[PDB]
Amino acid sequence: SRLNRESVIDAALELLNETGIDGLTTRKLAQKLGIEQPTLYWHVKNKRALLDALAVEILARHHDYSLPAAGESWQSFLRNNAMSFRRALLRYRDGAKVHLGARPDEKQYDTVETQLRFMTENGFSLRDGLYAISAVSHFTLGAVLEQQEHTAALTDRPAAPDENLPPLLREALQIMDSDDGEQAFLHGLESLIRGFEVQLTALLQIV
Amino acid sequence: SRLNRESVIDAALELLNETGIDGLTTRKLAQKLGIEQPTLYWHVKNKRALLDALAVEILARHHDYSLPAAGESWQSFLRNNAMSFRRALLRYRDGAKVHLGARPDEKQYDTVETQLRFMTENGFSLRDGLYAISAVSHFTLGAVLEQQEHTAALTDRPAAPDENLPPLLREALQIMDSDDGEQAFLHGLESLIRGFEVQLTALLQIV
Ligand SMILES: C[C@H]1c2cccc(O)c2C(=O)C2=C(O)[C@]3(O)C(=O)C(C(N)=O)=C(O)[C@@H](N(C)C)[C@@H]3[C@@H](O)[C@@H]21
Ligand SMILES: C[C@H]1c2cccc(O)c2C(=O)C2=C(O)[C@]3(O)C(=O)C(C(N)=O)=C(O)[C@@H](N(C)C)[C@@H]3[C@@H](O)[C@@H]21
Ligand SMILES: [Cl-]
Ligand SMILES: [Cl-]
Ligand SMILES: [Cl-]
Ligand SMILES: [Cl-]
Ligand SMILES: [Mg+2]
Ligand SMILES: [Mg+2]
Repeated sequence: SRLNRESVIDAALELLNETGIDGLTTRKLAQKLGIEQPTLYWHVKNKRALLDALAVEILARHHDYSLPAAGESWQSFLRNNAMSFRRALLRYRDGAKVHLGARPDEKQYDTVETQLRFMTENGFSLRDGLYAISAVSHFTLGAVLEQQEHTAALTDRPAAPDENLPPLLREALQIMDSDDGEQAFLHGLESLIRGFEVQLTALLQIV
Repeated sequence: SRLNRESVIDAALELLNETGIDGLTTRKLAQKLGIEQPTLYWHVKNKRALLDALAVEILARHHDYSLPAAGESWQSFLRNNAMSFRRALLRYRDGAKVHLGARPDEKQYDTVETQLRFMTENGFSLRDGLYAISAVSHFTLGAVLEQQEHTAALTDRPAAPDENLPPLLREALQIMDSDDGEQAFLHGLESLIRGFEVQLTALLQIV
């Protein structure tokens, strides 16, 4: 079939949903596209190049809140940003593992530079704005990785028997399993953002 | 060599450091131990059982702050807990990916039940105490996963050229690369803990 960059990415993303990241291979990608392995190699040199490409394109296609609204508060920005990033990550199987494989690509430079600029324009030092940005990013990635890898694990083997589960754990597992960890995520996100505002407002005060 | 549970885990942990999680296989484990594949199978049925086992034993051996001190504040507990968990995760290559592969094992039930009990005894509902616990866990796992997967990626291929890197990103990457993300982690951790205290103290007040 067609092997322009866009069509190769569509095919790889389709495969990632069928196989997960551990089982995606350039060999299965060639089979999906109806081509021989040496033909694919011209286009895609190895799995790492593919995964670097997917990490960028997933956000390009599906992460719609990279940039703040005109007049948006930094608190509202981090909230809308984190929600949009979580969604984009959860859209593909093993999405958070796909993202973690790289730091900002050249194609993202403009976007992430503006993010950093925006924090600094709202009273943060670059260092403190970068710590806020990183905290949000990592909190969100860990939350999504736990969701996703819980699915992976379950398809091999069932959860343990609650013959043995003590009461609060039973109840807690039932709690993290009533939605797809959204409540836990949104509650933790507000905690994080307030934590940051307390720090920013304190200036040089012992706090 | 010896194939009691303990010696099998020592050998697998040694292999994980040599190969990383993606490349650890029951075949290379058999070679390390000097045994045939069918002999290993008696002891270790597949990679998933092995990885579930490693996730538990890494914390059993190297995570020394699972439980609060007598009279410790919940704020001090979450801080010491998170620091000890980060260290235990960073001790082995791809440690955070090893952990994420499962939820609490039966062998951990007693520990994690006590953690949940402790929050509830310090003014949190089980739901809010579980959200604090989860937020900390996920923040810490994301921070460690990013560190570790940055190493994995670099061994394939170099970071991009700063011919193109805009100024704040250059400076930010230089910032997340001056220690092993410890400063960013400790700063975000204090933000998270304060965020939680603001929430707990507010009770029913609009906040
Ligand atoms: C500033 C970026 C950065 C700086 C230094 C080291 C890094 O590894 C990064 C990133 O990887 C970032 C992301 O991945 C973003 O998710 C990122 O790339 C992204 C985006 N493309 O819109 C975001 O929305 C960001 N968001 C907070 C989750 C976040 C970035 O802000 C950073
Ligand atoms: C309460 C546990 C839990 C509840 C519901 C769903 C879960 O997936 C979990 C865990 O996985 C926990 C951990 O992994 C701990 O890291 C966990 O197992 C652990 C430990 N063994 O000492 C910790 O120190 C915990 N810490 C906050 C990082 C954390 C646990 O509190 C939870
Ligand atoms: Cl075609
Ligand atoms: Cl073509
Ligand atoms: Cl021996
Ligand atoms: Cl033996
Ligand atoms: Mg990133
Ligand atoms: Mg866990």
